[PDB]
Amino acid sequence: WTYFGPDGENSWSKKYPSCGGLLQSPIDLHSDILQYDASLTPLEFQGYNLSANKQFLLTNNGHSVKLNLPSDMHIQGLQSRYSATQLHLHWGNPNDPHGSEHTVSGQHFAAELHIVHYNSDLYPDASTASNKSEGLAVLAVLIEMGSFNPSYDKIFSHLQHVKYKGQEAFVPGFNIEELLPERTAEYYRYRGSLTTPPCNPTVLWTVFRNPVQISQEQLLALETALYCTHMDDPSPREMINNFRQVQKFDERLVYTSFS
Amino acid sequence: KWTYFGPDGENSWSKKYPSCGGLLQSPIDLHSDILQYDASLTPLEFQGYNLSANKQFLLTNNGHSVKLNLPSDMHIQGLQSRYSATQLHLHWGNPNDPHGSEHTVSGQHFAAELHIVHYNSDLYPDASTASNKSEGLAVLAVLIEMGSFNPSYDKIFSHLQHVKYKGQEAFVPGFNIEELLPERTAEYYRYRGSLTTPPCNPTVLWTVFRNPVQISQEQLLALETALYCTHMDDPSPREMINNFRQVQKFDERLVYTSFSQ
Ligand SMILES: NS(=O)(=O)c1cccc(C(=O)CSc2ncccn2)c1
Ligand SMILES: NS(=O)(=O)c1cccc(C(=O)CSc2ncccn2)c1
Ligand SMILES: [Zn+2]
Ligand SMILES: [Zn+2]
Repeated sequence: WTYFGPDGENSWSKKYPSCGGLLQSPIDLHSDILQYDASLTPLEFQGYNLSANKQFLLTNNGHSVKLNLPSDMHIQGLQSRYSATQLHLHWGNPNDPHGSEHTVSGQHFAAELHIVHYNSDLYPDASTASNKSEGLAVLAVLIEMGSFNPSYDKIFSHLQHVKYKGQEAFVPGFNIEELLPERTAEYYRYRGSLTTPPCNPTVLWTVFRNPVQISQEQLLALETALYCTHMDDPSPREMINNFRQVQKFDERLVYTSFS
Repeated sequence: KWTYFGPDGENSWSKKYPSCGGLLQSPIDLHSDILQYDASLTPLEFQGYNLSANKQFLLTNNGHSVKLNLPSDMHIQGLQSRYSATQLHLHWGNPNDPHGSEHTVSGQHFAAELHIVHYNSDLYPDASTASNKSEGLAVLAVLIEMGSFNPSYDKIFSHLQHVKYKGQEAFVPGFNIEELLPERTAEYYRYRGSLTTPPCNPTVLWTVFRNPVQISQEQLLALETALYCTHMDDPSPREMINNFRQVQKFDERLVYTSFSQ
């Protein structure tokens, strides 16, 4: 599967039936579908300050760049405890640097970070959790152009060692909480899916209301570093526009922690 | 069959209609990064749009939209070939989210969208043979927003409660179709794309007018609530709502504009 051409997103449903099933993400966050829920409590991020003496595997999986995260990282504030598994990014392209997955009032942001967690009270690991009830919880951070961000540079500075699919490098531990915005207590919450194949309708989404900033140069670096193909592919393809279009969202509601 | 909701909705069109997964797909979001002014883009001329009030035209609930048949003497001039009218129809949302245009502008969905469909009659016999052939189709798009009552749109809308179910027809006396067009029709977006409905043929030259028209809250609600996708006999009716396609990726391409910004 890809994001462009014949095996692009309108064809995902052929090999991956859930990509044309229920609860699909991402969506456009707009007033007609929002409802304040005063019961939603702020999340607490535990174990996110990773030891500088430990290291963490960065991988180009052919679709994005992922960081592996340890199952001792947890979020509190959902009904079950959810432990971390990986984080990754979605982005656009230099001529159109508007590649977030979720939109707000129809507007794309430059990019989007996802911090993926699985239900560790119910399930032993992420792979088992991925296609089961209540299995996954993703945190989403919207990214715009702004000031240089030292914390996102903790990922971006390694990008030239993972240029082709399958390549790996280690990244020393850093504080994952520095990737999060201001006032995390304000967010949108809804039931949805993976935004790539296999598109399992098994995800609890929390999209923070406030965006972070990365510089133009950091954004351009991310847009131009990577390839979807293996180092010996005779038809190389750049890793750009790796985001899904927003999905229909009807007779259903997104809940907000802010009124 | 195909729908806009459930197992047969738009993510699964590609399974029965392989062009829906192919190149050049519409609709799109019209936004600054992909727009460029083209000064060679001249006004279209609308000929035979003033339909005979002594003639009647067939309006049809086809299970996916409400469609008005148009005569072959109606046409657009100004493109390389003459394109002759075949039909017009609409796309809308629903009363809880009344934002069902197909094209969007700077991420803005309008309330609804009118399409006036033409075929290249210099090169081909009729619309169905023009359909899957190169530069076979041209479509005019009007973006609709909620506001003032519109007498000309009501020439169509006043029939809606008499075509509520699939297969039903009414007769509409001729009126001036140019009166469905917005102000300053010389200002438009232009690009190569596809039919927005299966079989999604990548054969459409698009013209989307810059300026929206308005219809009243009452007219928009009648459009959103009058009609069903299913036959009159159906024990389980399905409402004809949300009959618009999501915007499509549009990468390394350009939409040209006849107005400058
Ligand atoms: N963009 S996303 O966070 O919804 C996303 C898409 C696909 C996989 C993931 C994961 O974190 C791994 S869960 C998984 N991976 C492969 C196959 C099945 N599930 C996240
Ligand atoms: N929404 S649209 O203007 O792009 C559109 C949708 C569906 C059909 C049509 C036509 O009538 C073109 S002729 C045709 N109709 C159905 C199938 C194939 N060709 C136009
Ligand atoms: Zn993701
Ligand atoms: Zn149409």
